[PDB]
Amino acid sequence: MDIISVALKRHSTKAFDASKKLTPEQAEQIKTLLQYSPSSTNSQPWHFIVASTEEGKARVAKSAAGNYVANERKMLDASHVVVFCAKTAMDDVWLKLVVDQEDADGRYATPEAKAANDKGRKFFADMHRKDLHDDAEWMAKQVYLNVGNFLLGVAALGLDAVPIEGFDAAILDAEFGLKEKGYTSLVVVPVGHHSVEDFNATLPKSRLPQNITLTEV
Amino acid sequence: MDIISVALKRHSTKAFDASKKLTPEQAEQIKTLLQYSPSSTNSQPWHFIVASTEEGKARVAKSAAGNYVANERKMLDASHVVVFCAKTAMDDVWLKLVVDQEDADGRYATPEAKAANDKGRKFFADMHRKDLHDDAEWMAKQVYLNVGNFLLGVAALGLDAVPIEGFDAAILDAEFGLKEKGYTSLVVVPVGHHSVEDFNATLPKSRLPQNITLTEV
Ligand SMILES: Cc1cc2nc3c(=O)[nH]c(=O)nc-3n(C[C@H](O)[C@H](O)[C@H](O)COP(=O)(O)O)c2cc1C
Ligand SMILES: Cc1cc2nc3c(=O)[nH]c(=O)nc-3n(C[C@H](O)[C@H](O)[C@H](O)COP(=O)(O)O)c2cc1C
Repeated sequence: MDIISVALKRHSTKAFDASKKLTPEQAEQIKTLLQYSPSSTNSQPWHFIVASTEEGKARVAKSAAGNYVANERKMLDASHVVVFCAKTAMDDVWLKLVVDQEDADGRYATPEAKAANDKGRKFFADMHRKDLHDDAEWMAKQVYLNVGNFLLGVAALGLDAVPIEGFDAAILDAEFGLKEKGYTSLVVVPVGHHSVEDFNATLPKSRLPQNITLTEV
Repeated sequence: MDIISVALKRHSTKAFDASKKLTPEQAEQIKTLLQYSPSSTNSQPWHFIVASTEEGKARVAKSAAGNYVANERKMLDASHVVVFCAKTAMDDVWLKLVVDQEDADGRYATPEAKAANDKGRKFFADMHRKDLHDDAEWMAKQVYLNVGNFLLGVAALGLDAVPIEGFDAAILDAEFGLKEKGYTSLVVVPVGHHSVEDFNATLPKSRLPQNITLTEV
């Protein structure tokens, strides 16, 4: 089926079949999607935790215990659980890693082109770090864009998923020592195959009409 | 084209062929993708401007005149230009439109299920607009998730696109009267077909290795 079929038919999975696992092929495919997301200035201001062990999933699921138990079971029963993390600050060392990797990949003909690109990336980075002091929000936005890309990609692979904001980020950060590493957890996405308990697999999709949300000019 | 091939072969178009237009089918398909993006609590806190006339695109392109000239040319040369807008405040009238639509689309068996889901959505909204005072940032994150969905989607339709943060949002908001309508422009995505001047169509994609960005547990 075409990508519009995928967009109309994917859903937020509310219950996962704990017997059904990604193939080793699908495990590699979902990591490719995470890696190859676009981002502003190719800043890639992100870390992914991909929990596939029973222990790893249980460690992520701690973030949902008590106040978010419906979300806790999705993290325990899915095959693979992705934690989307943003960097907590945009530093020149990260931007150097990115330009060096672009240089390794051969995107710069001359040291002058490499310098020009670094200069331009820094201009955008400084609008956030220095002028607006919103660089943490700007990086977080790029991570959400990756989630958007990710949810559509895993649906087109024929996999079930659910994006989760209902979790305790302080608990999840502490569990994986993310603050010390320069990251903060934003979104958790369990990936797998829905079970018969997934009420949402058969509910109609609901969106506002285009005559409310979309202007043509 | 499997979706991993789409993810690995899509690119940020640096120049559009102004003679190559979306087909009528494609023009409807890109609007479906905008509408059916997921969002936290199905909040859909967004407006889209789709500019396809010369006059409409020129009005968008004013936001990039002067200090973003490359971006200006992309907006003038693409077939269709999408302005992604966030709501500036999460109000109870928008939450009522959303739950009334979910009710009209058949997601609720009883008035009780509807009130229950309305109160659940209000708990989340209130965390942002009452506790954290970050509903503007929260809604802007949902719009960036829509953008991530959209860029992979249009690539799967065989269309070229580039996401643009390099514009003046104050000029664009003024040009369409967005502030008074309760919205702000976040990202501009020209859609169409790349030209011969698109140097980025023949460069390999560059991303940080998984051994930096990705921990398996
Ligand atoms: C939020 C966002 C804003 C962007 N803004 C611009 C822009 O103003 N101009 C531009 O030429 N490219 C822009 N890009 C494209 C990025 O530089 C590009 O996504 C990144 O280098 C990765 O390359 P790819 O998209 O070709 O995979 C933007 C990308 C994102 C995700
Ligand atoms: C950013 C984000 C966070 C979400 N958090 C949760 C969550 O904590 N629990 C949950 O069951 N669903 C969650 N969802 C799923 C949304 O309710 C869902 O995307 C929305 O109702 C649209 O329905 P669909 O995803 O089935 O198309 C989240 C979705 C988004 C986009």
